[PDB]
Amino acid sequence: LGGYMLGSAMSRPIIHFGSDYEDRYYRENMHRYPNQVYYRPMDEYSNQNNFVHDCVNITIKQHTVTTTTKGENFTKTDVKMMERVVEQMCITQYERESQAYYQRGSS
Repeated sequence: LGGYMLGSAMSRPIIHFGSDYEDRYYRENMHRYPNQVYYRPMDEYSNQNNFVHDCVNITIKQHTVTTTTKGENFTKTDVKMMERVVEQMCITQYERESQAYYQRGSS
């Protein structure tokens, strides 16, 4: 956080971990799971891999600090699903910035 941007809630991505046990666990904890991510402007060699990668670590590292002190509790299992769910959320924002970068033209 600091030199990044924040994207408001959109839609909690659907992830598949082990089986129905974990599936229903996360699905029932979506309300306690963050739906916002932190994305940064596109740099040299515009790629979705680097964009989402850097977005995942910051998003989880950010919520675990404030959200866990705002009225939540992210444990080992919480960060696990968060990693997968945030990764998808980062891709969504990737297209959001890619639409403005592609329309920006050659500047």
